[PDB]
Amino acid sequence: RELGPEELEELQAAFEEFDTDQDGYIGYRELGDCMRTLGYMPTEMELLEVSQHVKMRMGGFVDFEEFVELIS
Ligand SMILES: [Ca+2]
Repeated sequence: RELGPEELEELQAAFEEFDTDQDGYIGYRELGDCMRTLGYMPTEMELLEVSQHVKMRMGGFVDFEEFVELIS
Protein backbone atom coordinates (compact mmCIF):
# COMPACT_ATOMS: atom_id res chain seq x y z
CA ARG A 1 0.00 0.00 0.00
CA GLU A 2 3.00 2.24 0.62
CA LEU A 3 3.87 2.12 -3.07
CA GLY A 4 1.40 3.98 -5.28
CA PRO A 5 1.69 7.80 -5.23
CA GLU A 6 5.21 7.55 -6.66
CA GLU A 7 4.29 5.12 -9.43
CA LEU A 8 0.89 6.63 -10.08
CA GLU A 9 2.27 10.13 -10.36
CA GLU A 10 5.16 8.75 -12.39
CA LEU A 11 2.77 7.25 -14.93
CA GLN A 12 0.90 10.54 -15.15
CA ALA A 13 4.11 12.40 -15.90
CA ALA A 14 4.68 10.02 -18.80
CA PHE A 15 1.22 10.64 -20.24
CA GLU A 16 1.98 14.36 -20.24
CA GLU A 17 5.07 13.73 -22.36
CA PHE A 18 3.21 11.30 -24.62
CA ASP A 19 0.22 13.63 -24.90
CA THR A 20 1.78 16.68 -26.55
CA ASP A 21 -1.64 18.05 -27.44
CA GLN A 22 -2.81 17.19 -23.92
CA ASP A 23 -6.05 15.99 -25.50
CA GLY A 24 -6.36 13.50 -22.65
CA TYR A 25 -6.25 10.74 -25.26
CA ILE A 26 -3.41 8.87 -27.00
CA GLY A 27 -3.09 6.37 -29.83
CA TYR A 28 -2.38 2.69 -29.10
CA ARG A 29 1.20 2.10 -30.20
CA GLU A 30 2.52 4.90 -27.99
CA LEU A 31 1.42 2.72 -25.08
CA GLY A 32 4.28 0.31 -25.71
CA ASP A 33 6.83 3.13 -25.71
CA CYS A 34 5.37 3.94 -22.29
CA MET A 35 6.10 0.56 -20.71
CA ARG A 36 9.76 0.89 -21.67
CA THR A 37 9.95 4.16 -19.74
CA LEU A 38 9.52 1.90 -16.73
CA GLY A 39 13.09 0.68 -17.09
CA TYR A 40 11.89 -2.69 -18.40
CA MET A 41 11.46 -3.32 -22.12
CA PRO A 42 8.38 -5.23 -23.43
CA THR A 43 8.60 -8.66 -25.04
CA GLU A 44 6.70 -8.69 -28.34
CA MET A 45 3.55 -10.80 -28.06
CA GLU A 46 2.31 -8.80 -25.07
CA LEU A 47 2.22 -5.60 -27.12
CA LEU A 48 0.95 -7.51 -30.13
CA GLU A 49 -2.41 -8.27 -28.54
CA VAL A 50 -2.69 -4.60 -27.63
CA SER A 51 -2.39 -3.57 -31.27
CA GLN A 52 -5.42 -5.75 -31.98
CA HIS A 53 -7.27 -4.18 -29.06
CA VAL A 54 -8.07 -1.44 -31.57
CA LYS A 55 -10.62 -3.82 -33.10
CA MET A 56 -10.04 -1.65 -36.19
CA ARG A 57 -7.12 -0.64 -38.39
CA MET A 58 -7.91 3.04 -37.83
CA GLY A 59 -6.24 4.88 -34.95
CA GLY A 60 -7.86 3.96 -31.64
CA PHE A 61 -8.05 6.26 -28.59
CA VAL A 62 -6.95 5.58 -25.01
CA ASP A 63 -7.29 7.80 -21.95
CA PHE A 64 -5.08 7.85 -18.86
CA GLU A 65 -7.62 5.76 -16.98
CA GLU A 66 -7.86 3.46 -20.00
CA PHE A 67 -4.13 3.03 -20.48
CA VAL A 68 -3.44 2.37 -16.80
CA GLU A 69 -6.22 -0.21 -16.60
CA LEU A 70 -4.30 -1.98 -19.36
CA ILE A 71 -0.77 -1.75 -18.00
CA SER A 72 -2.03 -2.74 -14.56
CA1 LIG B 1 -2.48 13.39 -27.16
